[PDB]
Amino acid sequence: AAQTNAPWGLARISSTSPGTSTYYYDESAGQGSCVYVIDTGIEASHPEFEGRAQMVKTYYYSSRDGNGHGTHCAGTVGSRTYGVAKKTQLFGVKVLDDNGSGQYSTIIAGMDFVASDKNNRNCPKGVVASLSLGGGYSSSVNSAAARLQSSGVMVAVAAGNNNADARNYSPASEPSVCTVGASDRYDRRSSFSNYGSVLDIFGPGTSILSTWIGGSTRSISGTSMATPHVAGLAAYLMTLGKTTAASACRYIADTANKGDLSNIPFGTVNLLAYNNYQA
Repeated sequence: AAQTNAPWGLARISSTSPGTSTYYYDESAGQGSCVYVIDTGIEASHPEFEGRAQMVKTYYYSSRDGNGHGTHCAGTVGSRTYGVAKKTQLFGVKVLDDNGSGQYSTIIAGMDFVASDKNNRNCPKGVVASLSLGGGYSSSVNSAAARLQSSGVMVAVAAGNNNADARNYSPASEPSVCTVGASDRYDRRSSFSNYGSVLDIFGPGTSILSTWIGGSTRSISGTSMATPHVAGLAAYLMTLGKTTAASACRYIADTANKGDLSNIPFGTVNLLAYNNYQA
């Protein structure tokens, strides 16, 4: 399949070179998989989701996304126009309030919710979790992510937007999960992107166009934008049967575009997510 005039991030993950605008992908499109978006919520009524998105859990007075961040990430995972896996199912878990903030205990409970709730869902191709959030180091937030990965859920987390070593940030510093950095359309490391040895992969993160609340769209930047690219790719590769939840991050690193990114600090891998699709 080919989507003309796709967002630059979608065209990048299916390209060996930057500067293209057509997203190529197998038409399975993540059908049969499920991706949890652990964020501020999802505006499920957005027509871009085509009824494939729904809120399954909230820790606040409403499950509605009154922020736009969680809707934007879910749009990058599997919206029809701005999504990597255009046929996956999206389950919203609102652990962040409408200001984008949330206590670590609530975030920890949300990860343990996904660990159990996936047994209540129909995901024969596998389950993915997309964590576009982060804060200071916390061994309990890290261990909640390891428990989530250990249960058979591909956990993709943001490296962080501190332009520092992600070792001092959770759940970014949890080694068992997939820590994702951000790059821009000229294959440069995003000026805000965290780095370090804990990073597993890079994804498009600067000026990413996706859904927004109010049935609208907008373009924002952040490692929180690169994480849904990897998560959607994992649900895409898992539906194709190319990998599993325990080995998706390793498989994505193995098939990534190598050495194409600039301003990658010494010790940080120079890998860019790549779906390896041949039309």
